[PDB]
Amino acid sequence: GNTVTIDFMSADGIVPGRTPVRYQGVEVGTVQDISLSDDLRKIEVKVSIKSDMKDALREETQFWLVTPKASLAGVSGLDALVGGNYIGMMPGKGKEQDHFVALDTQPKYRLDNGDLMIHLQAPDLGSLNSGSLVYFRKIPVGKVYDYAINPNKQGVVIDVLIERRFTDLVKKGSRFWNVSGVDANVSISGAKVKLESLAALVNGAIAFDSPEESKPAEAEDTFGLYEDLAHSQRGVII
Amino acid sequence: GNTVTIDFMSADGIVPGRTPVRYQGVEVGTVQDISLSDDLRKIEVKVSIKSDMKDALREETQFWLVTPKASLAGVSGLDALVGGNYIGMMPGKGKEQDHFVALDTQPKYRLDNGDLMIHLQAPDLGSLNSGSLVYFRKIPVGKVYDYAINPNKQGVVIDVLIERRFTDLVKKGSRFWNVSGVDANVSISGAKVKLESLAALVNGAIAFDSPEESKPAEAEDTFGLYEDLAHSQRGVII
Repeated sequence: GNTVTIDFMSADGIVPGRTPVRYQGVEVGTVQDISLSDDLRKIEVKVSIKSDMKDALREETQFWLVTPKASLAGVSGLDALVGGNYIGMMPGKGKEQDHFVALDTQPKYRLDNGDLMIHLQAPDLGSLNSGSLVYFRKIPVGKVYDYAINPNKQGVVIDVLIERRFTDLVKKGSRFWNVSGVDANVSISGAKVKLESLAALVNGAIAFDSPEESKPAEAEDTFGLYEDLAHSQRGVII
Repeated sequence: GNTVTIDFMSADGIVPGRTPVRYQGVEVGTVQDISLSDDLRKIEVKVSIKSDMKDALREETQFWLVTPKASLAGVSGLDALVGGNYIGMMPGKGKEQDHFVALDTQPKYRLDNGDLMIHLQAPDLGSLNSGSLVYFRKIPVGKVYDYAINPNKQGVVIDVLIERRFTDLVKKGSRFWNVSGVDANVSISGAKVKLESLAALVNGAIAFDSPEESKPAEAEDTFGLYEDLAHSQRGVII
């Protein structure tokens, strides 16, 4: 039980009843009070944090509000059936600190649990949301972690998170393609519309290939994200 | 704990149990009583507001009822799963005041959080609701704040709210277009119906472009809202 003041932009989904401070999915703190400061729409939020984290609480502790994913219940308007909000934290070396400014978005993935963190470069985001799923042989072996525009305004950098035991799958010569939405073709002498993937419709997905003989890729290696399976066919440009 | 009387038109969704006064998303007050005044269907609502806001409570304090967004659950009829109502406030210089007349709609966005507040001119509203989403490279970088008919009866002015870090994207030579609803084409020698955007179907959306070399637009600069991506193609009129 302590008093930690964090300044937010907008007070949406933050209740003094149940709004936890989930450090790595662990309920550490609990929001106690929400007060307002009139300058620049400043929102002073008082939070009671446990004792061992309070000794770990230092100046380079990044707070950010966490909002639920873009879901079918979020677009339908069922605000009582989606869930609730929380805030996340990442402490650093810093100094002793009580007054904190919250961050606008999620920080970069820094911890090393064995998982692989590679970047994909697409001309636009497509149907991919944060939390969309990554397939190999239609088996979920990871998920899209974040997305951000590169300093040139042309592209979008989408960085994914392959699971630890599946890092062997990713090679230097892998090609990643986009499988999201439904494509229905009306063809001559029969129009075969087959529905293969149901989870990719609502949220979006990325599949990938693993070549035979190549070194396993690592350490934020970039990849082009092709828009379709037919665009990711190997071959020789003529 | 105080007594503040506000006059409303219709008493829908206002319960003495839980109806807060959300100033900038902060639960400041709580509705205590709903009584009726017979002239012109006047509804006197007694509200208990906290002490510091009561010292901030002055004559130029605009009150308005807040109703949930036009959603799929709002059109389906699930009145128990959408949510609840509240009222919002904006205090001004004014004078000491107890008796307030509520406002019919949301006031104009006056505060400066760094966000950008620009106007769009469309011949009709289209599928856009208040709270529909604004995309750049299919990344949500803002939302539609309000919509209102301009003094000439021809057009609708839709003013949107670009986020603070994405203000660099908007230029003077930007073109905004409408991506809302589904368009399904049946074409010769194959009919490729591809479903790209799921969130735009229920609520509506506006995408935009950023040109290469132009000054960044600011300070409520107007823009034409094209109805489709093909209508917002650059080129030379012949």
